[PDB]
Amino acid sequence: AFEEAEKNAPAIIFIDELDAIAPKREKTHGEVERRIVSQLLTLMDGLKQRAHVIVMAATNRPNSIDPALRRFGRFDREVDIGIPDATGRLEILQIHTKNMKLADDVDLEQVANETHGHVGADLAALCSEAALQAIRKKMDLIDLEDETIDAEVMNSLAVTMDDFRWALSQSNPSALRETVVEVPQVTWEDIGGLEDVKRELQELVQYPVEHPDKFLKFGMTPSKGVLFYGPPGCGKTLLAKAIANECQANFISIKGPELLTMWFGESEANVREIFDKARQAAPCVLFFDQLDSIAKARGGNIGDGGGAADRVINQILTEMDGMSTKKNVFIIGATNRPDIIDPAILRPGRLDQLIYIPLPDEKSRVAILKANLRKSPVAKDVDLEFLAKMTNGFSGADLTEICQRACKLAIRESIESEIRRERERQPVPEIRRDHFEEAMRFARRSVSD
Amino acid sequence: LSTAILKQKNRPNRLIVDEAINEDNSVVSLSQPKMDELQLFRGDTVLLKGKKRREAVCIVLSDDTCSDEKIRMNRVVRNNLRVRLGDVISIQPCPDVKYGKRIHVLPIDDTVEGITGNLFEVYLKPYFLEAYRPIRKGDIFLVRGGMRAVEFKVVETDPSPYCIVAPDTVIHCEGEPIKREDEEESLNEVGYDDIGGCRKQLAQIKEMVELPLRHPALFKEIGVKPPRGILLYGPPGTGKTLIARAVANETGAFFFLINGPEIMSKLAGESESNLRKAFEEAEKNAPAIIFIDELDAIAPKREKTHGEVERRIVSQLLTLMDGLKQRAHVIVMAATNRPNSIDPALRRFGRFDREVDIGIPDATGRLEILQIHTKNMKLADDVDLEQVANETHGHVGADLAALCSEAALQAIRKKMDLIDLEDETIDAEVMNSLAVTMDDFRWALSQSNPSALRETVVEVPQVTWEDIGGLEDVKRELQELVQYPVEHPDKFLKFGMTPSKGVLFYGPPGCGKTLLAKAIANECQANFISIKGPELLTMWFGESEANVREIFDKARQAAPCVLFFDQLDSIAKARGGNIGDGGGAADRVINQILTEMDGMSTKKNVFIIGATNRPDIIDPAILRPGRLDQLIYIPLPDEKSRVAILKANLRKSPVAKDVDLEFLAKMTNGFSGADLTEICQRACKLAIRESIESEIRRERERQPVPEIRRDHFEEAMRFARRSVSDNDIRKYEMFAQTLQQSRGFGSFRFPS
Amino acid sequence: EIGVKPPRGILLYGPPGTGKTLIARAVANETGAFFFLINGPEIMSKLAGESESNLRKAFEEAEKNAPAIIFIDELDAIAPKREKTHGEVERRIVSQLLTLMDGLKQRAHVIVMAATNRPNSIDPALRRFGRFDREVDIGIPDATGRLEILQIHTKNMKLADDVDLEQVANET
Amino acid sequence: AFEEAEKNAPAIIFIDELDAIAPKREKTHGEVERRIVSQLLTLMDGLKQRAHVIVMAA
Ligand SMILES: Nc1ncnc2c1ncn2[C@@H]1O[C@H](COP(=O)(O)OP(=O)(O)OP(=O)(O)O)[C@@H](O)[C@H]1O
Ligand SMILES: Nc1ncnc2c1ncn2[C@@H]1O[C@H](COP(=O)(O)OP(=O)(O)OP(=O)(O)O)[C@@H](O)[C@H]1O
Ligand SMILES: Nc1ncnc2c1ncn2[C@@H]1O[C@H](COP(=O)(O)OP(=O)(O)OP(=O)(O)O)[C@@H](O)[C@H]1O
Ligand SMILES: Nc1ncnc2c1ncn2[C@@H]1O[C@H](COP(=O)(O)OP(=O)(O)O)[C@@H](O)[C@H]1O
Ligand SMILES: [Mg+2]
Ligand SMILES: [Mg+2]
Ligand SMILES: [Mg+2]
Repeated sequence: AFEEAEKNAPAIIFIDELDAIAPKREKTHGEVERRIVSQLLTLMDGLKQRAHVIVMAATNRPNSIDPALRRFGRFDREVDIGIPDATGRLEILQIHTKNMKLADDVDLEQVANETHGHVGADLAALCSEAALQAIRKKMDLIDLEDETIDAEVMNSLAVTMDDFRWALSQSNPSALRETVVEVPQVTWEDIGGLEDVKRELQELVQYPVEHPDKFLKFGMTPSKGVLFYGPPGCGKTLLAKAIANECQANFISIKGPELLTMWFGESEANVREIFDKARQAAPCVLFFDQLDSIAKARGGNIGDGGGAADRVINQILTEMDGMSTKKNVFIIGATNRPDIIDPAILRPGRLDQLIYIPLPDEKSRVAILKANLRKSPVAKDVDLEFLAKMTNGFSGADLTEICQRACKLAIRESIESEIRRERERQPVPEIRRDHFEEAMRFARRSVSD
Repeated sequence: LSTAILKQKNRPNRLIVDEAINEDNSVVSLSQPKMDELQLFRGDTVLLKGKKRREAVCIVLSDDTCSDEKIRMNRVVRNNLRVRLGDVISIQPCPDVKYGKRIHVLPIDDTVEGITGNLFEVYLKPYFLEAYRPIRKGDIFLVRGGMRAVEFKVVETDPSPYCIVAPDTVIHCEGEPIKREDEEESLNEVGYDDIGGCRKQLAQIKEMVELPLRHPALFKEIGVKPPRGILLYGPPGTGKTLIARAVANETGAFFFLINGPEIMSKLAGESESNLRKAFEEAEKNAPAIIFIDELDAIAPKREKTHGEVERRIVSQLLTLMDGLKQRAHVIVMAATNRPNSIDPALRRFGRFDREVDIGIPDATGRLEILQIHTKNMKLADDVDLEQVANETHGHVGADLAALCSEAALQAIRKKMDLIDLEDETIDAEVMNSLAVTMDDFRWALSQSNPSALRETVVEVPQVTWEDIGGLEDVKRELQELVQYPVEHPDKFLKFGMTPSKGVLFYGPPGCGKTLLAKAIANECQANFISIKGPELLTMWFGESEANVREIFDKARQAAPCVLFFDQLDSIAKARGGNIGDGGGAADRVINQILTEMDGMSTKKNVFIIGATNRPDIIDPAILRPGRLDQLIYIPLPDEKSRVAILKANLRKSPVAKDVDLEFLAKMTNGFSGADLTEICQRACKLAIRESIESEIRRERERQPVPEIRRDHFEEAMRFARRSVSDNDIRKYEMFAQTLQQSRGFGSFRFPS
Repeated sequence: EIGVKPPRGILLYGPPGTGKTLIARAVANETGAFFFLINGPEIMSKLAGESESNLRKAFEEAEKNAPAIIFIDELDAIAPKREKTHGEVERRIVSQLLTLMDGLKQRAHVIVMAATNRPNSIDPALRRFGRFDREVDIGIPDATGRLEILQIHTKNMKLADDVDLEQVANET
Repeated sequence: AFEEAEKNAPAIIFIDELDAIAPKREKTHGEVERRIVSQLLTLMDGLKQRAHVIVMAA
């Protein structure tokens, strides 16, 4: 290959998937692979003397390459093809939409702004999905078992902004296909109370991404971490669900102990990969449910899993300190017992913002009851204000249990009624006071003094 | 719009298959108005489209009895088109058909036997004399005559593929007879109609696979290229390979099948060479479809792979699917159980740009699967497939196929007595009487169990609701806990509230917490997983939380599923209480459960039930509503419950009528359920000892006790003891006292 | 006539010495079909792709001589769970077994048998319908079963009239 | 080893440190050890073929 390049000069050699034939020689068990790496080093050394030959290489694992291949004279120049910003996304969309016939309705600027973590392959997939949605819209007129398509259908075929909106709804970056989870649809209106907490959350995410330069002008850096601590059932996870749906950023949700692995070095690699995954999709929200599982006080016991429990938290601190400035990764940790959280996790520069989600007061409990019953048919005589004052120490989940218990009693009454109606052959339009009254007697308080 | 590609269309060509009273193999019958709408003259040559890319040519006939929207066609043409009664076919006139110069035909081997005379002269010559019968390549037809009827298959047509068998055409039956097994296998091919419960997934796959091939001008007009990579993932047995076979059988494109491990080779660079050769052969025959079954076998993460050969294979696949030289009209499909094990670079636009989740079907989906699997099966009139679909809850298509096979085998077992295995042949009357009844399906349901659940299966001792005495409110709540969300999901949507799926049992030992769990495993119509406390814990740094993650994922696939944690206080204790718990492994298990019961994921019909002797040590987060929101206290039985417990234990036992169970409950005050059972078991032992002594005495003279009497119960009562002390009761009552005192307000009443 | 395809996968599980291998040998002897015996560790090799090639060779030998019966003894060692196994070769062996037993090309006339002591150690995808649909539990015999086992093992031995095998069966 | 012993029949197969070579499959986590144990079980089952060789272990 190198000789053919030298014979026809000037020449370009493109080695695609370089890491396939350029692993680290120390890590390589095979003899042929090591001989190939050494041959590549020799070929590059002779290439420096060779006339007008350029070697280009592409790889998505630059760290896997042998370090000697990245010295001076061998691949000395490295170009980072990163994730595009809004204007780059607009350019990619314009490139991929030039051959596609679009209606005047479509606005590529909105689509460019709404795809936060896309790399360009994701944008091409979005365009293809929008065109396929248009074809689906015409699939009512034209069916698959047809000999030909009418020319009127061909002329009427076009891609509108609605198809692009559908594609955006289905759109997700390919980086985050491993981390995607099915999150319930939770609007900010589903959360009752916590009005000040909602305002703090929206400003802590929107301001750093929307207006970076003002922080530079005022000589201050935005906080990159928020800790949710409070009694169980008061809405720490529910706030994360609302952010995942309503906040205009990518979301990565992490179950606490899912990162840890029995194999040596795998637990720290998973932490390193998950932070790198969020950085590729910035602005991204990295959420740790039950943070005390991974972020626990070091030195709790000698009999650790080979010390791996203490290494993972060290890797987390290393990852948080590495990321800063233009990278926009908000790390949100929800902890149920914040006292067992390791203090280094809460120090300035790492999750320094601490938000307390308390037991709802009387006014909040009215909002919680209204939010749970917003979609539910309830009798007007039911006084939710009265329930709030009698449910003195009830949490958000305690109040939701009351509503669910009242629903079940209403369901129970209707079922015995439909059984009775079938019997006389051979009701319960809404939840009433008595259903709430009987449900209130089973009600308990879960958070104690 | 998602399933629009599936939706059928009513057209002048589109009519329904119906039987032919007298039409023979080479003609079809149509109503006169339908022919007039199509403007076809009687006797004209027509081309009939069939499923799995099959075609047949016939002579159209006008009959009054034929339905306007139907074709009267016999069994032969139906077997030619691989259709059945009630199926939709399209009819199109054959343009520029010409008489065949020469036609080559090969009869079936099972038919040619027993016929000493020449096949051609006896059958083909009169069948094709002055008839001008049209034939197509690969068609099979029946000619009556001789000792045995002989079926002929037209291997070759000249001119291909439409030709008319005129008397001048030379017909020769020389050659290898066609195997019966080959014809049977060709008839029993998987199509898109053999997949049920995956309607949206089938629509997607058809959009990527069939739509670009059928109407390439559409994508050319709209100026985009369709997706070229499909990844099918799901739990085992959901039908990914079945969809692959259906796509292979029903596509006009060239299909290349790659199995995962078969790529590997001992020689260096030969596995990459195999991948390159497969892709090059696919490109040579474009348009083409490549299926890589078990993709996770040869496509792991390169960052996590130790072997160099595996990483080089993944890199070769990456280059072939999206490299400097782009694919030319090649579709690449793959099926995997674990999509997350696939290399991330393989999951993006240009390489498997669409991921299709073949998930667990719902009740209607599994009803569709049962209808698919029972079409060839002979069923009685009492068989109700809707009921069977309702009983199966976490079953996938493989499980339903297993259920149907078990039902048929049970029918064969019922007819085992009449037949003899040593006998060479079975009686014809037994063959005719053979039919699967609803009883066989009920027995198969009894033996049925979802395949995902075969590790987590335990032998329950078959406890009925009537085996438990007292606890009437708890029985009613537990029955409504599972029945309401699964049998009445419409009621919950009407009130717009999520069902409660958590129950905790706590109380003194021996009062019925495990007995209630046994009853649920038998009586409730849902899947059941029984977990001992410390069985999930493992020495390794990750398995302890991984086992918790796996068991909840297993319950989500089998929903509605009841997840019973016996001795919950072992698994879920207070976090941070004790140091030296395997380096915090015990606390991490608790944190894992917290996310599984309530976290950043949608809720399924998984009902977590826990029984604990010590609820004071259980983590408060575990008891939070949304995780075991209903705490049910199971106390020591009162006097009314104690007669019920005594009656339940002695229900199947012969007891003298003079024994007064009312007095036994009056005397015992602090006895638990296990204490009352111990009194009855002691009475049996004394009765057994008495009977043994009677027969031993009866034997000595050579060289009784028909029922348990009062003197047995009186002697058994002097050894009786009260297992739960008054000190222990106060601890359980205190927990109940605190919960009741927590709410306050006494009895809640609305004003006015 | 009943219109179903008979099951073609059998898994025998039980404590060691229960008689799984003996039952396999008896089935081999008295069935009158091609019998191919596979032992778990024997298929496996160090060279890449050799274990899978051995599996294909065995299954295609059975396919050539259809109807055929394949017995895989000690299935637990050959096929551990792929999620819990770190090595690539074991995972590819399990995947090859899955593909051979149930794939896009079905096997019509071949029945596959397997024996293991720990059924839960098997990869779950093997235990579904179509690969190992029925799991037969060879368990510890009762008094009459061990009586007839004693009669089987005592048919060649010279026994005096003093010997009573029912008592011996009751003692064990 | 078993093949050479059977060729040199009659012979005695002696396996020093049997415990290291063949531990409990459930107890051991390493795949290779249970692999060796299963192979050893198969070899012993096949040994009783009138090969006149007796296997012994320390
Ligand atoms: N302010 C609120 N408004 C509406 N619903 C609420 C509110 N607070 C709690 N809930 C409801 O109660 C439950 C709270 O569960 P959530 O996951 O939010 O708890 P958490 O505060 O994160 O606690 P945990 O430590 O137990 O995980 C949910 O069912 C939620 O719908
Ligand atoms: N949706 C379905 N409709 C009809 N039959 C189905 C369906 N799903 C599964 N089956 C049947 O159950 C079996 C499924 O086997 P198949 O090879 O398709 O499974 P799979 O999902 O590819 O499994 P694995 O992940 O182990 O490879 C076949 O017998 C098939 O006929
Ligand atoms: N309500 C009851 N009706 C009938 N039998 C009962 C009842 N409660 C307990 N028993 C008897 O108690 C014995 C087993 O009790 P069970 O296993 O249900 O106790 P448990 O509450 O789970 O206690 P433990 O804390 O000891 O596990 C059986 O003999 C059963 O018949
Ligand atoms: N059910 C049985 N009936 C008669 N003999 C048996 C039975 N089970 C085991 N054996 C005896 O055990 C020996 C074979 O055991 P084997 O089946 O190889 O054990 P495993 O099932 O662990 O492979 C034979 O010599 C046979 O005599
Ligand atoms: Mg939470
Ligand atoms: Mg498959
Ligand atoms: Mg118990």
